[PDB]
Amino acid sequence: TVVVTTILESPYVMMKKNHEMLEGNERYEGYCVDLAAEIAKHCGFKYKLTIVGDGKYGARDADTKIWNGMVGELVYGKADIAIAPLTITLVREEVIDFSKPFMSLGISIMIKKGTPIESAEDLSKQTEIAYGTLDSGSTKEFFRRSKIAVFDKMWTYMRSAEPSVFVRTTAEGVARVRKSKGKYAYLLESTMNEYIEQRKPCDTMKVGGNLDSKGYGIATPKGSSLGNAVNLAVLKLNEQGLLDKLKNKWWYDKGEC
Repeated sequence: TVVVTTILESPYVMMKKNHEMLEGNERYEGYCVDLAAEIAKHCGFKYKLTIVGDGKYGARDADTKIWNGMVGELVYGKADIAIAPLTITLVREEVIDFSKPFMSLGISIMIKKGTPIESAEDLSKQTEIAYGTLDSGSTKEFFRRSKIAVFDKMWTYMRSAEPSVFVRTTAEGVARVRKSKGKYAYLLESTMNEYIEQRKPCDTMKVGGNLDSKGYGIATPKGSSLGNAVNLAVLKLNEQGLLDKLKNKWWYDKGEC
């Protein structure tokens, strides 16, 4: 039985309230739960859905040289495959294999409805409305390393802004937009932005084009017997229009706005 590691992140994987009365993969619901089923069916394997032990995605601690999250669970043999909103990156790709992307995404802007901002350039041009990113991670690093004039102006502002514009968690950045009366705009992944845009109170809005391009891929260890088949299944699902049906289902058909 293939051990699938994944993470509790809405709308990808969610516990079904009455989960104790249920068993196996039946305790979970979400985009990645439906995805796991399509992939297992098309790869010819039976599987068990497990939630990553430390609730993390996958990062190598520079001091201990130890991978945490779903990446660590693959690299240390705790799970066979990771089917979750796991971004395809160069550091992760050096220790594990990724399938072709099953979903695209990129840095975007979240505003509370009514704030006069339509782009990153609009943000870069003013001071009334504060803006920031998660306190540690790719989005913060993106701005820190950017050579693009607008994104550099944005970095010069954010690193020195007081009170701090950086937030400890994604939930805080979202709550901060909602509670700041339009004086705070949040920089996060487009997938999370558009998901929140379809959740009550329906007071948030995604604006502007994406600042970069990333993708979530399915992960397997180097030399995995699963690697080849899962990659072909991802391509086949996209071509049959299934990934789009799946995203629409979990983001819009189940929308509240």
